[PDB]
Amino acid sequence: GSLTLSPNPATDVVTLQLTETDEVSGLSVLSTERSAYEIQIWSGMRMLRSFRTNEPTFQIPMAGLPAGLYFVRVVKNGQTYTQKLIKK
Ligand SMILES: [Cl-]
Repeated sequence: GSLTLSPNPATDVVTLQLTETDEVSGLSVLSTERSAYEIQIWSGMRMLRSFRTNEPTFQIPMAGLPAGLYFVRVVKNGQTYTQKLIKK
């Protein structure tokens, strides 16, 4: 499993992509499994907002959040992926 956030740095909308790494080719697949997951937006060791979706591609609204250092965390089937995200 892989997490990609675009663009970098974050504007009002961050596109999150959760692709499956194909076990044969090693290429990134946009899977039709569409399993539910949770996206958490963290800053200063506080979970500020969360979103729940089945879409591997999701636009995160960062509206209302000030400029600074954030962490985006995906919780999917027990597995977590966390990435530093700078909001300008
Ligand atoms: Cl944090």
